[PDB]
Amino acid sequence: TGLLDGKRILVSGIITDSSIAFHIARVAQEQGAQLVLTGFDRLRLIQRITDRLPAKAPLLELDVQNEEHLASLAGRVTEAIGAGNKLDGVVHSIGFMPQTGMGINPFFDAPYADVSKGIHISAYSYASMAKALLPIMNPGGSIVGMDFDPSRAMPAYNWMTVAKSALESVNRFVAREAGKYGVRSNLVAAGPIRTLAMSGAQIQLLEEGWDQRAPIGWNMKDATPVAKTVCALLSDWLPATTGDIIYADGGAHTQLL
Amino acid sequence: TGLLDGKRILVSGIITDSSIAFHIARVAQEQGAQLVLTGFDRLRLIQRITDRLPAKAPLLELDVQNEEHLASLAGRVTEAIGAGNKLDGVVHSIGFMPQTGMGINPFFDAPYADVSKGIHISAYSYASMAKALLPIMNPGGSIVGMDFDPSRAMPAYNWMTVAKSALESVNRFVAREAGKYGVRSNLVAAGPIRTLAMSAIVGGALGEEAGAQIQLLEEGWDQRAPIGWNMKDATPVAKTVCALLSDWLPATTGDIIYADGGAHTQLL
Amino acid sequence: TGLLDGKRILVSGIITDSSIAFHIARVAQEQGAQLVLTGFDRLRLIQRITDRLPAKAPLLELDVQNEEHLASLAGRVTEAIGAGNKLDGVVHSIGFMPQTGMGINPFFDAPYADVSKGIHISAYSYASMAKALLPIMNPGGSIVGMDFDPSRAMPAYNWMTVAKSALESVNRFVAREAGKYGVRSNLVAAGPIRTLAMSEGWDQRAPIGWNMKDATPVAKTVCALLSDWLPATTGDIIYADGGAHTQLL
Amino acid sequence: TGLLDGKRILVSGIITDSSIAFHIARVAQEQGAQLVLTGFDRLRLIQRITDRLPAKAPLLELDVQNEEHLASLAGRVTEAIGAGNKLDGVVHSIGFMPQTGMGINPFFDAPYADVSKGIHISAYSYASMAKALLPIMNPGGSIVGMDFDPSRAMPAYNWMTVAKSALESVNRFVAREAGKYGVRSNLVAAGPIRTLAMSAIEAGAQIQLLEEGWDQRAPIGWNMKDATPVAKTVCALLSDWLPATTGDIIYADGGAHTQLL
Ligand SMILES: NC(=O)c1ccc[n+]([C@@H]2O[C@H](COP(=O)([O-])OP(=O)(O)OC[C@H]3O[C@@H](n4cnc5c(N)ncnc54)[C@H](O)[C@@H]3O)[C@@H](O)[C@H]2O)c1
Ligand SMILES: NC(=O)c1ccc[n+]([C@@H]2O[C@H](COP(=O)([O-])OP(=O)(O)OC[C@H]3O[C@@H](n4cnc5c(N)ncnc54)[C@H](O)[C@@H]3O)[C@@H](O)[C@H]2O)c1
Ligand SMILES: NC(=O)c1ccc[n+]([C@@H]2O[C@H](COP(=O)([O-])OP(=O)(O)OC[C@H]3O[C@@H](n4cnc5c(N)ncnc54)[C@H](O)[C@@H]3O)[C@@H](O)[C@H]2O)c1
Ligand SMILES: NC(=O)c1ccc[n+]([C@@H]2O[C@H](COP(=O)([O-])OP(=O)(O)OC[C@H]3O[C@@H](n4cnc5c(N)ncnc54)[C@H](O)[C@@H]3O)[C@@H](O)[C@H]2O)c1
Ligand SMILES: Oc1cc(Cc2ccccc2)ccc1Oc1ccc(Cl)cc1Cl
Ligand SMILES: Oc1cc(Cc2ccccc2)ccc1Oc1ccc(Cl)cc1Cl
Ligand SMILES: Oc1cc(Cc2ccccc2)ccc1Oc1ccc(Cl)cc1Cl
Ligand SMILES: Oc1cc(Cc2ccccc2)ccc1Oc1ccc(Cl)cc1Cl
Repeated sequence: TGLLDGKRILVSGIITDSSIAFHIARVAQEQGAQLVLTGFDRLRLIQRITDRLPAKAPLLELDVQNEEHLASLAGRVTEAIGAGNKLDGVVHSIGFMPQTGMGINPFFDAPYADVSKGIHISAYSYASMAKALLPIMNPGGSIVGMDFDPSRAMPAYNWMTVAKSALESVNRFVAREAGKYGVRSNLVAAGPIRTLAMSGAQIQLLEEGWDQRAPIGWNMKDATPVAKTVCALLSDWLPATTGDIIYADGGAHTQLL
Repeated sequence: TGLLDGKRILVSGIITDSSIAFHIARVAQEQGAQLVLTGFDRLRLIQRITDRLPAKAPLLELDVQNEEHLASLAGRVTEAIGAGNKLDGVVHSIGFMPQTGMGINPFFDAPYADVSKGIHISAYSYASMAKALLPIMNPGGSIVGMDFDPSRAMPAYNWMTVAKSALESVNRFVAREAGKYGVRSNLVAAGPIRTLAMSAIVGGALGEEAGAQIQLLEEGWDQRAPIGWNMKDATPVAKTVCALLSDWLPATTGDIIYADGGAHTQLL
Repeated sequence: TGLLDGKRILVSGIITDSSIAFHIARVAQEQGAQLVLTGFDRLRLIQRITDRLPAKAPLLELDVQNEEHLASLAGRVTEAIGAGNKLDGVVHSIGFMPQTGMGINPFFDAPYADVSKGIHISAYSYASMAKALLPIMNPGGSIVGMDFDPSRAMPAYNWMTVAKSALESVNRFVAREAGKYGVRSNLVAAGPIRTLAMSEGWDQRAPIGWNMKDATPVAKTVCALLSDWLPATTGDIIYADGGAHTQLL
Repeated sequence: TGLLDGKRILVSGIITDSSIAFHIARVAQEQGAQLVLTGFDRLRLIQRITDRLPAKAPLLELDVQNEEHLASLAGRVTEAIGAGNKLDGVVHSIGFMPQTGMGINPFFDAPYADVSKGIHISAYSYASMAKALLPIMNPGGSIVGMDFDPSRAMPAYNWMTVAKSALESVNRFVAREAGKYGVRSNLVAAGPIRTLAMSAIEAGAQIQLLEEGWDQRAPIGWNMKDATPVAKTVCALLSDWLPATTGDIIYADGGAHTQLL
């Protein structure tokens, strides 16, 4: 069996065992993929977190704002997977916005320097990651990013909403590039998942609306249905979708109430 | 293995071996599913087409406009799959619109009697298949219909575009009903496929504009599609459909998956 | 001054003085438009209602399901407005769904005859009115229908939601036909208005608030679209809902 | 009247007489509006240009990346219009992307410094103009910004497409802030118009085919040489005739975005 049997897949964004990335990595492994992980800040500790996966996997450092990590990244990856092998899969699960662009902070009070850093990490970095990895990607491959539906405004999400609108744009253009390698590019738009990144009456009402609107419910504490949706895109069962967004959100975005 | 291993699935809409429904059925059978097939009008002929599938599947008659067939459907289905068994999957791959409502024929000249029948078969029937069959679906099941992106108008497709807009709306409401059974409901928005459904409309426009426009409309897909589109090849859409029938999209209902090469995400 | 100064405008859909169409007509007449009105079933009663408007307007019978009514409409309208005169504007503010397709009746329990009737009246008729009327419209003219955002499923609205999705599709093909005459076609997606038809936290989502008792903001939007001030928008939807549709909460 | 009779409206973005801001301001003055104009770099020649408007109007300098222009903006406006007088309208008609993110330059080779610059100016400044000007806006006012439908990717527009997507998100959050003041915020997504910014973005031949393409898809047709249907739409949203719409987008594109072909 194995939905992802034989596939070599890069997975960024594990920071804890609650990380959406951690769960994509797990399910991908249960499904036959061989993975290469990347980690941003506390490599020593991410290494421990990743020790908890069903199988071992190289772990490389990637600070998505660091030019040098980006230039060296294709090279380091081939070393890890064995020269003469390419990636079949890439998962961008990275995101950041300064606190001032975030929750209770006045929307107008977030300075551009702060807005720019968050756009850098959350939006521009999807393109730079694709730039780095596409030369080492096989035909029939799949790049997947993580998205939270920015098509309407809402409390707290603030300038991250903006960064996700930009990310959706970037996705459409990356797909144009990836098409040349016979590679798909897509976003999974997830419901709220109880994560290190997630984290008063505003937020609660906002997050309660998923389970309510979703004809099949939504569980903020279960990352697996979103993980499976990501693998679905990494697999050969969505061969004809690109520059697109799959909604893994219990159907919530299709229901007014 | 078997993406659809052990799953029992109803596939409607086979009329020729080049039907999207034919190719959904076959990929499904290749992936371990056991099928029930429904066919509309020329059953003797359809059985001959369905004989060409790699595995046995029983073939029931279903005129979507016939209240008795829909009434009898659930029972006839359970007869075929054995009592105490239920479907995990249902494929609606059916569509009709009179000549009047399509192609070279002026948009304003389609009488409502014709549009009505088009929308009956093409949009309403989605809800009525769900009504008939949800009673015999397992939790975690999946209903899947076929769409052609109606978000923008376009030459020739005319009143079928109006049908598909309605379908998309029915799909969101069907998702609400189905959610109570642990069942998903989604559509696949396929790019254009060399099926036989567009044929007479194509033949009629041969000399005129929108014979040309249809060709240009059609050929724009591969142009926009950042990974290309190939109208002779139905298997990328059959796969996407199976993907939705499987357990690998457990969090999506009321929704539309575009199997179109990325075409709808690009302006050119 | 007078946004609609000199325009000649057909308004359908008045049944009471709470009707969106009544308010569209009042505002339009306040802005210098001269109107032709159409009424469905209760014409003596409707004349009673339309006497309450600032000015006079011929009142013509139109059952949108009656085909001989459609065939005669344009001739009847040209007698109303006089020889050599044309319509600058058409307002379609008609809708209907059997109770079977709505509210509390289980979605699945609506017979197709009921659904098909609601669709004929609420969506196809936008096309047949456009058909009947475009040959007597001026270039620069404007056809406007009423919408309620069916992009997402919702309680109660049920099969009207479907009829509206249909309507949105028809508008876009109506726009292709209308452009052949230099005419625009659009829809106004309104927030809920306490109307005959009939009609909680819309005011919530709306950044500028929403008053279900106030038809005027929507009537005004319809008028902006009949005017020369949106000369480059067609096959489109303008949202007169206080911005509600652009906010998750 | 005078669609805009007696209204005080600020218009940014005039650089030449083929500018979309130039036509908005001209139409606005034709409709009875009293204006205050802002200009970016070439202020002396912006003054020559605005001398070509139907009525004279105060010109202020505003570089949207200059925090002190923004801090003083309100004061200089009130002083331009007289104390105790507030604005009814704000028009954001400004954008920039460095060439690296902007045509045949590969999409992947745009340095984030260049992209961040274009986003600052094309998207972020919409919010920063609202923050500065809302404290001097009357209830019932309108803020309007300029858009180009970025819902689908396309050749040439590149990272500017990404900026517009962000703008659209920004617009909906400004609507939230503006609402508290009784003020609307909305974008006009226009079809292509031949402005300094269009050139650029060979040259002549791609334009003729864009002119042709857009015109065909548009049910009411499209003339890239004529800004006045777009200026009118902006005046419509500045007027009292669109009182129930914010956080939104009005397409003045001849309907082209509604048609596949
Ligand atoms: N959790 C949710 O409800 C939610 C919903 C939809 C989408 N998303 C998106 O999913 C993705 C993963 O977030 P999460 O919810 O798993 O939170 P998380 O805390 O688990 O992950 C955030 C990750 O981003 C990484 N990161 C930050 N800066 C980086 C940089 N400079 N270079 C490389 N990596 C960097 C961090 O290391 C961390 O692994 C994000 O893109 C997020 O916006 C989250
Ligand atoms: N072919 C394409 O390019 C394409 C693209 C997008 C979507 N679609 C959709 O795919 C679906 C299948 O179409 P296709 O292209 O395979 O054409 P097709 O001719 O193979 O299928 C149409 C099917 O609908 C059936 N049908 C008609 N009336 C019926 C009724 N009264 N009761 C039961 N069945 C009835 C026909 O018997 C036929 O099998 C349709 O919904 C169509 O709109 C097709
Ligand atoms: N009021 C709201 O909250 C709301 C919101 C969005 C859209 N709309 C739409 O606006 C339009 C007007 O509805 P309303 O709210 O003014 O209520 P209304 O009851 O005043 O309007 C409905 C009109 O449709 C007419 N009609 C029904 N069948 C007809 C037929 N066969 N031929 C000709 N006319 C026929 C009725 O006579 C009536 O005048 C409808 O399209 C409705 O869907 C209403
Ligand atoms: N021309 C078109 O086809 C088209 C189509 C849709 C939308 N738009 C949008 O319309 C707006 C106006 O563009 P245009 O086409 O009229 O071109 P334009 O060149 O005439 O005007 C663009 C303006 O942006 C200004 N600008 C750049 N950086 C600035 C800054 N730091 N501070 C203040 N102003 C700055 C320039 O001075 C110029 O006045 C832009 O936002 C553009 O994206 C243009
Ligand atoms: O993008 C996200 C979206 C959610 C869902 C959510 C949104 C708003 C209210 C409630 C829940 C949860 C986490 C998300 O990721 C991040 C958020 C902030 C930062 Cl700094 C970094 C990341 Cl990675
Ligand atoms: O829904 C469809 C969509 C297409 C794609 C296409 C559209 C227009 C031009 C070229 C190709 C092709 C066929 C489709 O099905 C039908 C069409 C008509 C009838 Cl009567 C019945 C069916 Cl099933
Ligand atoms: O389209 C409409 C929309 C509303 C606003 C509303 C929507 C949903 C929940 C609550 C209120 C109100 C009335 C509407 O028109 C009709 C509805 C039914 C019938 Cl039979 C006829 C018409 Cl004309
Ligand atoms: O936003 C725009 C959109 C267009 C329409 C267009 C798109 C693509 C091909 C042809 C025309 C034209 C000009 C636009 O403004 C700018 C573009 C670039 C720069 Cl640096 C600055 C501005 Cl202000």
